[PDB]
Amino acid sequence: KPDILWAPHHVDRFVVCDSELSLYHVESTLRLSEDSAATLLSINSDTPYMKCVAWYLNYDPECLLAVGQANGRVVLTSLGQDHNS
Amino acid sequence: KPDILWAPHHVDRFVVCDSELSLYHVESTSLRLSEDSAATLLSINSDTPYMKCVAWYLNYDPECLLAVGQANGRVVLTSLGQDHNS
Repeated sequence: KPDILWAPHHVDRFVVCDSELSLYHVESTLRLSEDSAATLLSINSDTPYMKCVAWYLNYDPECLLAVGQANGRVVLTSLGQDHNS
Repeated sequence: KPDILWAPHHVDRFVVCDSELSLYHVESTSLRLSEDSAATLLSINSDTPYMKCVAWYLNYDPECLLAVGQANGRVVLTSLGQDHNS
């Protein structure tokens, strides 16, 4: 069941949940809308065949979305290129 | 068989290959490679679990691209840098 998640602190951050996860940031004008353009930020497939999706309430660290495996092995990855999140 | 690789155009880029690929940039002095050197991770990705083979591009454009070839035989060309104008 694919779904799109929005950042808790950013209303212009777009996400997608599929076999290879991808993230995009909304920029005014892919062509999301007539006056909107979609530009991807980071696409990673570190958790193939996703099981459960969760998000963190805390502002930091950013790009905090939870990824779990079919065997119950959860992966906690941050999409933003943060050397010191 | 994990192996350590470096970028063909950048010398400050260091990579360690595993089930979860780690890309780091060398900065003067985070991983402390030497006494006066620190390496900061650029991104973390594990798009190729239980991988067997990998390679790298022969052109500066695009950069930060390495092969992701799993045991199933599928060849995945994934780029780890902040890809915007490939």
